[PDB]
Amino acid sequence: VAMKKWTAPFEPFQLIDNIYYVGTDGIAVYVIKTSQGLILMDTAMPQSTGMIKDNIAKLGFKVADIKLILNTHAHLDHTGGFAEIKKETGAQLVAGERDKPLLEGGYYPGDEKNEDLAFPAVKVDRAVKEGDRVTLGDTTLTAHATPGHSPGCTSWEMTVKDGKEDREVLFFCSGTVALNRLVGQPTYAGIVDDYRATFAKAKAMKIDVLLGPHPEVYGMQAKRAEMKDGAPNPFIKPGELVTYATSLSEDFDKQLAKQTAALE
Ligand SMILES: [Zn+2]
Ligand SMILES: [Zn+2]
Ligand SMILES: [Zn+2]
Repeated sequence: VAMKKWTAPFEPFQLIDNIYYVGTDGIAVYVIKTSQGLILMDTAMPQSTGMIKDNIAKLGFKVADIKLILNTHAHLDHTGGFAEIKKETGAQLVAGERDKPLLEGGYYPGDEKNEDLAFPAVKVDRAVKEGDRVTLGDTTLTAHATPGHSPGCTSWEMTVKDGKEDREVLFFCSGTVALNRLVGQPTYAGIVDDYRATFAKAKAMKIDVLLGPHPEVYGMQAKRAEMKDGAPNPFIKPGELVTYATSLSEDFDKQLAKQTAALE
């Protein structure tokens, strides 16, 4: 999948207000335009960095203007371009504190010898905790600790305009089980409790626009196809995070049961 949908092209676009989609057909990456430079939200696979840089350019944004790189979570499909872009731009990397060891080592937790899941190691300039505010110029994002998919998985909240009114955006960090081990030798200590706390947290947030590190988190392609001038922004769907977190919780139960049965 990493060399299929995850590397397939998608045309960059203005998603809402100062948030621009610059990812691929299978990995979501965002530029947030501020009055004092750009924030880059995530990157893609290590081999896709040039592609992401080209997408930023298609919008007329300058890679050189990136001041901050923020991470949702520290897996190679989101961190693959951090070392390269950080060195090129002098940007600072901001990430959840418990993902710092993963970022700085370039490894998958609980599977550290797996070179196919490695990525170029990168230093974290600011390690964030719940409620920390990251500001560049006119723009502030708030960190929310939503661990499970990774130990330092961070969901980022910010306010945008839709016409004259405020709308709340969440870059949800991911809540899938994916490659993680939940029992036996869990991927990290306390993983199960983290996931279940995160589903509850997500369902309690008041979020107008759900975003995520893969477009399938929020059905990006269907919304993009419906978008046009003089029609409501299809990315505004305030009920979506509750619905999505409910689906994630149901799949989590299925995987926990499957992995528990496999222990025998
Ligand atoms: Zn991941
Ligand atoms: Zn991912
Ligand atoms: Zn929070």
